[PDB]
Amino acid sequence: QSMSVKGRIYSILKQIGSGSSKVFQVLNEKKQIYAIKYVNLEEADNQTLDSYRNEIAYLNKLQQHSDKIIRLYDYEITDQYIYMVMECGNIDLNSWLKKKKSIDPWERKSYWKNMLEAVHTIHQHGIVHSDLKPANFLIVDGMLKLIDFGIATVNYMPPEAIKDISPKSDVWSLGCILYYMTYGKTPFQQIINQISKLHAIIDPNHEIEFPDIPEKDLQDVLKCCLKRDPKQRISIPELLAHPYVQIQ
Ligand SMILES: CN(C)C(=O)c1ccc(Nc2cc3c(cn2)cc(-c2cnn(C)c2)n3C(=O)OC(C)(C)C)c(Cl)c1
Repeated sequence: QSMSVKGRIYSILKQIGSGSSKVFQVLNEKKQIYAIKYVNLEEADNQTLDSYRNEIAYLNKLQQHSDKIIRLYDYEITDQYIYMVMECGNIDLNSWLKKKKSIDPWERKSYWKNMLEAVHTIHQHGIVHSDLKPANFLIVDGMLKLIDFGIATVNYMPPEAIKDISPKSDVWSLGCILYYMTYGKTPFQQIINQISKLHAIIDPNHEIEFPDIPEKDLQDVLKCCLKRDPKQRISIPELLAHPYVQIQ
């Protein structure tokens, strides 16, 4: 029905998502829209508690560094609950890609720069996500914004994570997300048996297909991102200077 976060009252309009936490589309006293995430802490161990405090801390610090990280306006933390007041975005990248059959080569490129800016910011603060998927990015006024940092599907899993993990592990993952926006399928979507899928990702003999596309610069980015040897894989600062990201 309604909720209070640091003196301010908010009215629920819809529930966006939901284990111990629930996300809502809310309204303040000035009828301004936000997204409040309520976390129930009643049955949470110290390890869980610290992980939650660590993502809020990072979310707080990184606000000041990039507009490609979701706005955290305010928050209320007690022993029983967490209330996080954030900006409301239109739709997450995953749901957006499920609905949208095709993708505009310009909208894709714009969303790509956004993902690199967001993931580059977290790298600059010693964070490696490791579990990057489209469900982690949000569309906020024609801009992709990173929703979480991995502190609190297997098609996006880097080969090095399975062989046993660095900022290059997030490169593989982003590379898979762009491969999806380019080819409508992730590189190992064709394999259903999850065990066999994990083998294909780490097997260098399993030569990933890259069909001929009109955007030669885009095909190159995907080849550079999806190199099984992390030492051979392209970095984010290099990706940021690629002709695909920088040229019209
Ligand atoms: C399929 N879905 C549920 C949608 O079409 C959809 C997706 C996203 C939407 N907006 C939205 C979702 C949001 C936020 C802000 N706006 C903030 C968050 C959030 C939670 N934790 N952290 C660190 C950020 N958030 C969120 O978690 O969204 C999902 C439930 C979709 C994953 C809205 Cl209003 C609808």
